[PDB]
Amino acid sequence: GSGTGCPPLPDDGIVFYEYYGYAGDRHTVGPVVTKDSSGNYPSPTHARRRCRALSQEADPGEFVAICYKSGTTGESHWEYYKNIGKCPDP
Repeated sequence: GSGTGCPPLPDDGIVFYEYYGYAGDRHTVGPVVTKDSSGNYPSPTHARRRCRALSQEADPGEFVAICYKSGTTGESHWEYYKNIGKCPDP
């Protein structure tokens, strides 16, 4: 890849992320995007995180980071939000 940009968001065994098409409205499930880190596709994408230790139905999916393609550099990156919460380890 060597393009970084907006990666598919890897699985780390604690959480996972999903890619949604942000369309002028939050929390809205848009069309799913394709390609991986060896693709580097920039999208104003919303990631939903769930804790593997927690059941999918327990979490209503909360967004912890957003992606945005930069008009100046042309690259895309994930933005970490402040005041984030924590889920139980076990």
